[PDB]
Amino acid sequence: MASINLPFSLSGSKRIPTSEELADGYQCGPLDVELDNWLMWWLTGQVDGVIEGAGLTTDDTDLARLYKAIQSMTSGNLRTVVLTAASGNLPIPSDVSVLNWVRAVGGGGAGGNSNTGNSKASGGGGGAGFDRFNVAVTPGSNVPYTVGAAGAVNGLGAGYNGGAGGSTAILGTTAGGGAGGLGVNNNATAVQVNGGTTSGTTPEISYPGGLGTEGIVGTGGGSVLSQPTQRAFTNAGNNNPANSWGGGGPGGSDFGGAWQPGGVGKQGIIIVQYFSRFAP
Amino acid sequence: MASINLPFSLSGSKRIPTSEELADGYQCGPLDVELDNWLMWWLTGQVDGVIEGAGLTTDDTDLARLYKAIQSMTSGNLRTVVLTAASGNLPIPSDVSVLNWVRAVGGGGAGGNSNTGNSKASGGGGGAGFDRFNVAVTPGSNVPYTVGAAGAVNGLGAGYNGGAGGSTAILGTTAGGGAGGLGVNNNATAVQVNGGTTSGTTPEISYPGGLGTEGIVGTGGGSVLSQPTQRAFTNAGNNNPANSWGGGGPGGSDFGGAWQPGGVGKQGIIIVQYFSRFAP
Amino acid sequence: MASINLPFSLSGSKRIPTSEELADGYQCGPLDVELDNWLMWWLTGQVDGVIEGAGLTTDDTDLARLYKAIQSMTSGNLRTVVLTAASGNLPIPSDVSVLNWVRAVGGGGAGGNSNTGNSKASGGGGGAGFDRFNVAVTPGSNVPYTVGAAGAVNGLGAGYNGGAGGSTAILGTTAGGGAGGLGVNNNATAVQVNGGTTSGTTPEISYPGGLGTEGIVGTGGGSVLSQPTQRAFTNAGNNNPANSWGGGGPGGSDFGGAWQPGGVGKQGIIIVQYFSRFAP
Repeated sequence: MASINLPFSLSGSKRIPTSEELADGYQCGPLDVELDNWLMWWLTGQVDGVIEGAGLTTDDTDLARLYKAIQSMTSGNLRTVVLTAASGNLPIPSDVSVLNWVRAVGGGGAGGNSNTGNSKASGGGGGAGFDRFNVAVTPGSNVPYTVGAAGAVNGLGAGYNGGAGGSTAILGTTAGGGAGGLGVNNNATAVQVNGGTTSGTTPEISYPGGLGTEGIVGTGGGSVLSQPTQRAFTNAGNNNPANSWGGGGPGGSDFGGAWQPGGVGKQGIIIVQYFSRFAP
Repeated sequence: MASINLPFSLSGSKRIPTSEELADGYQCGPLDVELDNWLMWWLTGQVDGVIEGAGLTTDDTDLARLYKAIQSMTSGNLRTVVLTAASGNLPIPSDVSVLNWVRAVGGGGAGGNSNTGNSKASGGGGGAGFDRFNVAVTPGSNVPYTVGAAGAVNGLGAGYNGGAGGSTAILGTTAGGGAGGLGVNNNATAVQVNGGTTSGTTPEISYPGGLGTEGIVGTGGGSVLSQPTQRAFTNAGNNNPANSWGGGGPGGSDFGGAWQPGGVGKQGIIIVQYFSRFAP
Repeated sequence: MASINLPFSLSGSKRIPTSEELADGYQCGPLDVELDNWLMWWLTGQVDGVIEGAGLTTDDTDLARLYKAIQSMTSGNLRTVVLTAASGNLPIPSDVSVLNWVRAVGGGGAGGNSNTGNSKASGGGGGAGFDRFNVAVTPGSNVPYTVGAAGAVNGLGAGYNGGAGGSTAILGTTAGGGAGGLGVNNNATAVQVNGGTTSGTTPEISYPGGLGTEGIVGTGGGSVLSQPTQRAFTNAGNNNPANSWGGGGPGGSDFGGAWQPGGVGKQGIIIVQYFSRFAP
């Protein structure tokens, strides 16, 4: 039989080793069951606690138990979580006390709208990202996370600035989403659109999102996961979106009497990691 | 007196303890070494199993063994293996049961070719990439790994498409490589080609490769580790290559009769991390 | 009475059991104090060392100590130290022998200066980076870390080479810094400037810094942390800097007879993680 459930004494009139029991091991008097009972129960109960603390069973014959289940504790049980819903409640398992390598990225911003003239429109900036380590969390439920929504594009026509991306926040740290691009009419160069920032509790490392350009190059800023995206000279509004999460669309271009609606900025995501024995 | 080799019983007439001896302590009657032999053999076997799990010699007087080799089990014994050969196998040591943070990058293609005209060529695409955390791996010999090839250059002459990029695959997940840039004649600008693509089993986090340009800006799309690289305005064919793994070619410009084949993208790599007491 | 001064014997006439005593269990002879002292002392002292080396206090009846305080050794006590001082020493705690994922990035270089003319100045290179995992050090003091100084803009006048940023180096590995931009006069544009490179003890992974353009594109230097930054087309010389550490100035700009000095090169930083009960 594998399972043993082995705290030995289990409330058997136990007794801590007194000062004389610590200056030297035992005494010339009789060896009482009371003290040896604790001297066995404490050791075996902590052994059992380590074994079963990683969702394992204490086998009497294995004698290894995944190297005291430490391999399951350290190497295994690493259950990463990626968050994509607009807003929800992140569950905390019972035994989890620390979240490690929490990464967040603000949503990027869509680019500007360009008409059939001569000058080009601007691309939206990229959202910001940060990493925090050794994040203390309480058992139960985590603070409801919020993510940065994808950069909305106003397809009502050319010359209308793109919508800015949403700002994500979790564990008391807010990642400002990238600002949307600026749409201008002919013979007009838009302004260099600033990207997102990090606000709130200072992260260990912060990545300010790439900021959008005027429109001569028209590249959308990236993020931790996203890279700059370049414009595409097309006459059918192919409007290739941001490459990855947090990036900003390249925006509209201007060539051959065609109007580009503008690039699309991808939303932001939340990454949290923790070692638990339960269902992630 | 460092090495002790201390499992106590080692076939010394062991026995499973009774249910009552787990409910209550030792019976007050005559002692039974048949029981205490197993009771102490189990504990010492667990402890020296922890000691050997990190490849440390069990000691009697040290009483720490670097926190029972746990300090060398979590912080130490961290092995990083960089796979670069296009064909090979990953030797998984015996004491490895789960592989975590399997960083993989695909190789990016090279840029196109432009003749002695006015219009430039498309920059090479970038290879995709992904990260998988806590991958289940059985001890022994792993399924052979495949890393992508570098960005081939069709150095035959101008006006020809660049070489395609090589894809990488490992553990049932494939990170496709970025297609090479298109070759162009004079008085015509290239059309951008998409970058790397994620395929196979769904990774926990994927980094799509930065795609190329039509040619006017002519940046070489980056990757997980590589950032975009612009072209070079030199008539000597300097055409500097991508910065790092997964990058693409900046492409060949077209000014003053320049025969620029463009840059050459390097190949992707696979980075894994596991915990072992053997050599990396 | 939480803490106990827990290791049981403490000079209580300990004698190691013989090899014959290790081959079998308890012998038919009478109970000897010198065996039952050591054979409990080693187990209980190993457990006490594990508990007290994790920064947790021994308890009598807790029976868990937060699962042997291993969570304080796997996830807890995960200490992150980022260095942003210009120069100085990096202290190593008394129990720290290995640092996890030592991350460094080279300093960035600002771009060149542009006068009032059709041509634009060239940008500055970006610092290089490298990650070293499972680096071995000694408890005590470490080599004085040398971060790269931020690349200051060269405001000496029109067409002057930009200021270069320092290179970073720590623990036998030196990452090249981002060279400054090249300053040229109107009706003329310089050539690309190379970025930093990884030198010293070749790490597991190296991030070569993003190099600037000839000047037509004028993108900022890139790095693993800092994204390339574009130039500002403004009449007041807004000189947008690099977003994060290691980036480079996008170089001097000009349109319609403007004088823009160009962006400023950001500095390099050092990131390390180690495990220790001592707060950083």
